[PDB]
Amino acid sequence: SAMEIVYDEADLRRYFQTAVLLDHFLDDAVEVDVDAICDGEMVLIGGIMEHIEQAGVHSGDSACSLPAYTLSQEIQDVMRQQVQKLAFELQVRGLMNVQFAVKNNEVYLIEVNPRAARTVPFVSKATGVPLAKVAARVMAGKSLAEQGVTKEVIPPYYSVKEVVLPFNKFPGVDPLLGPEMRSTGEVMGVGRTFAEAFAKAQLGSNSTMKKHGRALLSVREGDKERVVDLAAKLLKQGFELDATHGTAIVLGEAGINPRLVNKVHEGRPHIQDRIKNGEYTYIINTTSGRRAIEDSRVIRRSALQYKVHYDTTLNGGFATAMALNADATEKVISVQEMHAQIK
Amino acid sequence: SAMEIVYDEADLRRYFQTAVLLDHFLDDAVEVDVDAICDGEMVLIGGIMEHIEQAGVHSGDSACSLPAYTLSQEIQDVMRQQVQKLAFELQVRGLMNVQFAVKNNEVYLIEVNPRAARTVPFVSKATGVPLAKVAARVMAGKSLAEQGVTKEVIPPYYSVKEVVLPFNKFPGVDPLLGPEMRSTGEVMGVGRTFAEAFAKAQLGSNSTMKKHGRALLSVREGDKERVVDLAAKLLKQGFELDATHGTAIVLGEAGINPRLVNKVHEGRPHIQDRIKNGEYTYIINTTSGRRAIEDSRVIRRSALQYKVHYDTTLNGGFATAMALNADATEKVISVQEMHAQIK
Ligand SMILES: Nc1ncnc2c1ncn2[C@@H]1O[C@H](COP(=O)(O)OP(=O)(O)O)[C@@H](O)[C@H]1O
Ligand SMILES: Nc1ncnc2c1ncn2[C@@H]1O[C@H](COP(=O)(O)OP(=O)(O)O)[C@@H](O)[C@H]1O
Ligand SMILES: NCCC[C@H](N)C(=O)O
Ligand SMILES: NCCC[C@H](N)C(=O)O
Ligand SMILES: [Cl-]
Ligand SMILES: [Cl-]
Ligand SMILES: [Cl-]
Ligand SMILES: [K+]
Ligand SMILES: [K+]
Ligand SMILES: [K+]
Ligand SMILES: [K+]
Ligand SMILES: [Mn+2]
Ligand SMILES: [Mn+2]
Repeated sequence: SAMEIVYDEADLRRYFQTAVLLDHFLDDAVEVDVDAICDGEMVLIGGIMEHIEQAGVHSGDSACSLPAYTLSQEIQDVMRQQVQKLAFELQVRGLMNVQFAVKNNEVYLIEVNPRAARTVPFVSKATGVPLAKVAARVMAGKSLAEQGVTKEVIPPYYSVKEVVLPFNKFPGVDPLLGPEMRSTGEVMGVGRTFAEAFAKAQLGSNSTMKKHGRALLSVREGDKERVVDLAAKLLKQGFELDATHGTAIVLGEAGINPRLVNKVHEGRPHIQDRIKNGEYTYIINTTSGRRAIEDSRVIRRSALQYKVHYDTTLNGGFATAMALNADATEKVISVQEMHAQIK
Repeated sequence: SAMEIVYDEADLRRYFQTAVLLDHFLDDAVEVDVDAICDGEMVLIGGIMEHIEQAGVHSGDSACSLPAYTLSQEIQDVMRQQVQKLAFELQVRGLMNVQFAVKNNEVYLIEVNPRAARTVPFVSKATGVPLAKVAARVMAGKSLAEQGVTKEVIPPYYSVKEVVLPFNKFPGVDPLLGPEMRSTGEVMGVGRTFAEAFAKAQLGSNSTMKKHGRALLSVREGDKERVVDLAAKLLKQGFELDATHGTAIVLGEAGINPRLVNKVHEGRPHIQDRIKNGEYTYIINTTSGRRAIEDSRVIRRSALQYKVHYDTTLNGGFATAMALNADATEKVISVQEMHAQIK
C-alpha cells in the first residue's frame, strides 16, 4: 500500500516474512500500452503498442512495437473500444494512457494513467503526431476537431522501442526483468518489417548479440514447450546449441539434440565456465520462482559480465531470433521521410 | 573361507555388516583361460581363450574366443610358459586349467584347476583335439608322445563361446554379471573373423540384437572415455542414441549429441518408460559400486523383461558392435569341414 509475484501459499508467507494489494497474476499474457487524447467530445487514439516482453515485465522495461506485431485487429478494436469508454467515464481532458493485458483472446485492464505517459514521445515520433502539443491545445480549449486531428494514424513502417538498463553500473545486482522498472533510457528502431525495426532497436540499445556462434538455452517449465521452436530458428541461423538438463530433455523429445551442459553445482565444466571462456554468443534463460531465480542468478551476472547478449523472456528470445533475418545497417531513413510516407 | 568387490574402506565395512580372504581386484584386465595336458614329460597347450568380459566377470559367464582376439603373442607366450612351469611343479597328470589376468602388459595368475574344466569340450570342438580322450590316456599311462599329440593346435578359424543365463526364470533377480557364476549353458559361434564367430555365438545365445534402431547408453565413470567410440561405432551402423545425464555430458564433449533420457528419479519420460515402450533395440549399461548397482537395477530388469538386447560391459558392447558388421546366416560349415581345415 516494492512488488513481487508469489506462486503459492508457501511463497505467499515466505514473502510475508521479509515483507497490501493482491491481484491475480495473468500469466503468459501479452501486455499492451495505449496512448490517447480525449476532449470530452471524442477520443483520438495516439498509439497501440504491443510489448515484446509479457505482462509481469514492467512496461517501462519492455520492448515494444508500434503497430502491434502479433495482436488481432479484432482484439485491438476491443482495446480501442475500452479506452474510449474509460476516457469519457473518467472525464479525461488531454492525454491518457491505458495498459492492458491480453490473455486467451481476452482483454484485461491493468491500469489507467490519465496524464502524459513516458510512451508519448516514441508514439509522436513513430506517428508524426506531436501528441503532447495537441493534448496541450486540447487542455487549453482547442478540440481535436478544431485542431484537425481526429483520425488514428497507422504508420507504413514498424517502430520498435527498446530499453537500456543500468545493471552494469551495479554489478551486485541480478540483471533480471520484473514488475518493477529499472531502465534509464530507450532507443527506437524503424523498419519495413518488425524484424527489421527490432534489429535496429536491438542494435541501438548497445546489444552484443551476434549472427553466429553457440547459444545457451535454459528455460523454465512453462516455456519448455515453445523453446523448441526458438531452438529451431537458432539452428537454422547456424547456431550450435547447448542445453541444461531439463531443457535438453525437452528439445531432444522434439528431435533436437543440443550439447548438454552442467549447472554449476553439477560439474566441471559448467555454464559459468563456458560463459567465462566466451563459449557463447547468446543465452536464453527464463526462470520462474523466487528460488529458481536465486539459483540462476550466476547465469545472468556472468553473461552481463562477459558481454554475452542474453534474454530473460521467451518473447524476447523470439524477437532476437526474428531479427537475425534482418540487417540493421542495410537501410536508413530519416524522420522526415518517415513522416512523408504517412497518408 | 558368495564373492564381492569392495572399492573402499567404507565399502569394506559396509560389506562387513552384511557378511575371509582378501585379494586386490585387478581392474580393467583381460581374463584368459588356458586348458593344458601334462604327462609328466611334456605339457600340451590345448587352448588359450580370451574372455570378452574382463576379470571380475566369472569365466563361466564370460563369452570367449579361441584364438585370442586382442592379446599379443608375446604375452600369450608368457602365459604358455607359466602353464608349463605350473604343470610340472604341481605334478599334473592329465588335464589342467589355468586362469590368468592381464593388466598393463603383465600376467597375473588367478587360479589353477588341476582337472578337467568346463571349457574342455569347447576347446576340443574348436581344435579338433579330444582332450578328454587324450588326458584320459595319459592318466591311464599312455604318454603324449606315444599318442602323437604334442603340438598345440591353432585353428584357422575363430571359435567363439557365448553363454545363456537363467535370469528370465527369476525376474526378481538383477540380471547383472559379476564374480559368481550364474549361467546354465553355452553355445559356440564359428567364423572367418572374430566378428563373424561372435555374431554367430550371439545369435545362438538367443540374443534379440537388431542391426538397426535406437541405442541407450548409460555407463559408469571409468567407461566414460571409451564410450565415445562405442557411440560412434553405433552411429556409423545407423543407430540413434539416447543417453542419461553423465554419459550425455561426455558424449557432448566428444561431439556426440545423443538424445537425452531421464533417469527414473529425474522425471519423465525416463528409461523404464522408453524401454517399456519399445524405443530401444540395444542397451549398453555399465555400473561400478554396490550402491550404484542397486540403483540402476531398473534398467537391467526392464531390458530383460522387454526383450531388448543388453550388454553390461564395455568389452561386451564392443563385441556386439563388431558383430554388426557380420551376417551369422551367410555361411555355415560342418565340424568335419572345420576340422578338415586344420593342418
Ligand atoms: N495483474 C497483473 N498481471 C500481470 N502483470 C501485471 C499485473 N499487474 C501489474 N502487472 C505488471 O506489472 C507492471 C506494473 O503494474 P502497474 O499497475 O502498471 O504499475 P506502475 O504504477 O508502476 O506502472 C505492468 O507494466 C505489468 O507488466
Ligand atoms: N583378484 C582378482 N582380480 C580380478 N578378477 C578376479 C580376481 N580374483 C578373481 N577374479 C574374478 O572372479 C572369478 C572367480 O574367481 P576364481 O578363483 O576363478 O573363482 P572360482 O573358484 O569360482 O572359479 C574369475 O573368473 C574372475 O572374473
Ligand atoms: N527490454 C528488456 C531488455 C531485454 C534483456 N535482454 C533481457 O532479456 O533480460
Ligand atoms: N557374456 C555374458 C552375457 C552378456 C550379457 N549380454 C551382458 O552383457 O550382461
Ligand atoms: Cl508513464
Ligand atoms: Cl571348470
Ligand atoms: Cl523371481
Ligand atoms: K510487459
Ligand atoms: K500508476
Ligand atoms: K571374464
Ligand atoms: K576354482
Ligand atoms: Mn503501469
Ligand atoms: Mn575360476
